[PDB]
Amino acid sequence: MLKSVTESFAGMIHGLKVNHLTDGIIRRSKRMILDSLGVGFLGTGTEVFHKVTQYSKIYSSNTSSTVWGRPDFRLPPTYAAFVNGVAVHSMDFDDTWHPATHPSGAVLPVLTALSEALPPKFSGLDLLLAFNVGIEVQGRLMHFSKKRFHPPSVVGTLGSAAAASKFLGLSLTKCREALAIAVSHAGAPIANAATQTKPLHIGNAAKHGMEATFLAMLGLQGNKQILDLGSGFGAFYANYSPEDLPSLDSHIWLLDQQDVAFKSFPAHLATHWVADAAAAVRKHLVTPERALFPADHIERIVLRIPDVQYVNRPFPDSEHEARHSFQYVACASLLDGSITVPSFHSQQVNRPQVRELLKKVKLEHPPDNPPSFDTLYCEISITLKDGTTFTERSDTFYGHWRKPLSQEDLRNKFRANASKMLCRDTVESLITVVEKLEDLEDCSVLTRLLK
Amino acid sequence: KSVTESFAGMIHGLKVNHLTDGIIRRSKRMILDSLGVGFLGTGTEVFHKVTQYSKIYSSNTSSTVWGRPDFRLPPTYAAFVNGVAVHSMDFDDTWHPATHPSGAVLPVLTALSEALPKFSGLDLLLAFNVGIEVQGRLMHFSKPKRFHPPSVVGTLGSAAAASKFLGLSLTKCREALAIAVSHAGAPIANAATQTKPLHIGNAAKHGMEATFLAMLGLQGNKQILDLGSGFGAFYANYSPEDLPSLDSHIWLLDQQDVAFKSFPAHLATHWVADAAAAVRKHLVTPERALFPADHIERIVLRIPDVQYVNRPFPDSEHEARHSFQYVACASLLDGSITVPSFHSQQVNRPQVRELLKKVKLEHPPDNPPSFDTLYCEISITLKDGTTFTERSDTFYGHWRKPLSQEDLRNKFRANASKMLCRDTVESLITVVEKLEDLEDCSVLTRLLKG
Repeated sequence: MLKSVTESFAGMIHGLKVNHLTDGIIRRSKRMILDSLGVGFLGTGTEVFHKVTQYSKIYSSNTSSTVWGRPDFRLPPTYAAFVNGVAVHSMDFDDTWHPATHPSGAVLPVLTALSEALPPKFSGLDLLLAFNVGIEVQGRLMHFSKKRFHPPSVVGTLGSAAAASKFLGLSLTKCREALAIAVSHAGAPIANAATQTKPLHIGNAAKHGMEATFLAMLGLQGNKQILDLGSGFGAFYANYSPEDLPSLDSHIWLLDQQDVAFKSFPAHLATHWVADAAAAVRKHLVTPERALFPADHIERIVLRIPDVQYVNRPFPDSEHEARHSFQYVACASLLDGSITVPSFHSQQVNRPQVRELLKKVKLEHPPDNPPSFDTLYCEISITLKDGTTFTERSDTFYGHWRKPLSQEDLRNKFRANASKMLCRDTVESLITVVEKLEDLEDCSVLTRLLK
Repeated sequence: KSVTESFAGMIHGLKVNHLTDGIIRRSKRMILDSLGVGFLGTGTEVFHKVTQYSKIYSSNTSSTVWGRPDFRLPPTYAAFVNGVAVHSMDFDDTWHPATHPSGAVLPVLTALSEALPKFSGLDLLLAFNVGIEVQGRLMHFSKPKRFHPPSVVGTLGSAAAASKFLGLSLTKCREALAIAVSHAGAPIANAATQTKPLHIGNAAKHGMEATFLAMLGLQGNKQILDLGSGFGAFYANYSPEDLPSLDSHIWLLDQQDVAFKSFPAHLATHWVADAAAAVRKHLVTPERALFPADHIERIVLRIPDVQYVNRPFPDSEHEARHSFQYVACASLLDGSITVPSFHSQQVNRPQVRELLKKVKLEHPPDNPPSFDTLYCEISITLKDGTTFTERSDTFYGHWRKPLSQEDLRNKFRANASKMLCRDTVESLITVVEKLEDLEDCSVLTRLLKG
């Protein structure tokens, strides 16, 4: 090895310049940014967001950065990134990568908060760089396994520090300390990822990553081998296998070889397969002449699906539980003919006709279906009361990186998510600003529109 | 299933009724000692760095910053920088199983009292002892360590402490613990660096943050403490256990006192310094008062293999703090080991470096790395062959030979020496020594600023 894994990361963060950007990234990185803002503004209406903003009200006295959807209220950059990151992840509506993590929410709120609170204009190319440095570090730390911690709390916290560290031009040595100090703020046990605290893992990753960067600039030191030791960053890994990063001339961003998956409805990405296969099998059982789902004719529905038992909730009674329910996403798809934001509202999840369809669903876990967003599939077999059986299988859903979302489709998702919180003018301007970020001379024109 | 609820039930159920004069006594010593090394901790470079950062929240003036009336912070970040001060010099409490429990609990409560009827010194004492009890119980759930214990249990100690002090619902005390879990757990590698004090500062802050969020209705996992995918993820072998009935409950602090340090360094070196002083008395006289370093052949220190304290040649103040070798020789040369002994200019003395080169370590098979059992033997062989041997199984300060009150007060008086005038110092001893009878915690918090 040329040097330690830890220094390899400090070198790449400090070294990567604007010229290192690849066209494919500026493209996919712009899709992620508008998506995360859209789901973020939609998240500003959730109870989780209302709770973290109320707490954050004790630091209001510092009015440096914007709080999305709350122009009556400003916060220091650390807690602006905290609550905005929470809103991004508040509904499980944000982007999803491979290996599995949600990397945009932990990075973007940091850079927008930094640009506002900071005084030397900053380029849109500068923002895209720091953002893609945050995305890159998360993906490469992700491959260090060869279960216990929620990856967003782990890789996101460092991804956050990396993004902030390049955005503010820290010395090579100081980007190293920012990574090390962030490691002490990282690692939330994954049991809490199954509760309404899950959004805070992303908000803390953004916040703590920034905090670590501030302390790095003030001279605080961490372990100079934090990424190389099992007693360091590897403590979060069942089995740790770190690897130094390639030279910059031989550097291929992981975002170039692996796009992100974008969600069409706010729920666990595993259910997007269930939704796709449900929409297909549904059109066998309804006609223009018999337009309501023939639930009475049904006897048994089975969802062939990997054993991600976090998503195995056959009788959800809350908005949060239905978001991670193989069963409900299918039943609501079969009955409503669609599955969108309002499908998860309490009023809809406890519909009597939904309850009765949930009684007929059993989960099958075929051995050829591993729990990986890059491999898994959903097969749905519906057996009528008379005996007839219908089966439909979905290997890919519209939104997955194999079948990525259109640009207009992703633009109309954003317009629907920003609908309640911003007027038409602001919505369309943000689209134009984001769609051509590289050409921007001053990040301020974007930050302005966020309020 | 039950373990998480039992914790929430005890936190919520423990009343002033259940406080025993044993823990009230041992608690007031921890409160004074930690206040002491906090005030002294305000002179550390690490404390200056966290304060410089925490000034972005300066706008909120709800809680005091020790040693700096210059500015005030919101309680979350007052407890943060004050906790950092308490562990900034490795001078604070040490319990068994090994952790530093006061630093994660005391800055929490003092900040809360300041930032918001009355709170009696006994309300504070109860909140404090709950925070300490919770830490000890979670420490007893393990059967290669990767996480620094203060950042794991200390964070929950802070949450439980603040949850009691603010009278949280039973269900909310549970959520405050569950939220705190997502804020806990620092890899132990950073415990060997300048960042370690922040583990205690974040334990205090995060525990308070988790308490504030639970108060607003936020919820975590209902069985975070029962699961290996929950709080167990920080343990190599997690074995949780329900907590006893409050009728059958015995405070862990009633059967296990804390060790109090006499000099700012890893507690393991206190055995070495104890033995180093007992052998020194053979090689110096009133007529020959200086240590005859040139007449020594080698210095054998029989000591548990705590490789973090194995630093034969420290060149810094932070490294000498965890050096079997330096503490030993500094005791042999100066005939003492105190706060100034670790200053950079003392560590890099030429004679210190020449004595260090005569030191060799031995790891006896009967010397396990446990503060409750380990010992230090020291054998000095002169150049003429004569060998002097002395052994320290317990040192003055250990829980087996605790510090007297007056010694603990004089340690406090010496630590607050620089930040407070003597009158405030003596006042602080008065108030704390009689905190049970205190009517309002404001009397205590005022004196913490000058």
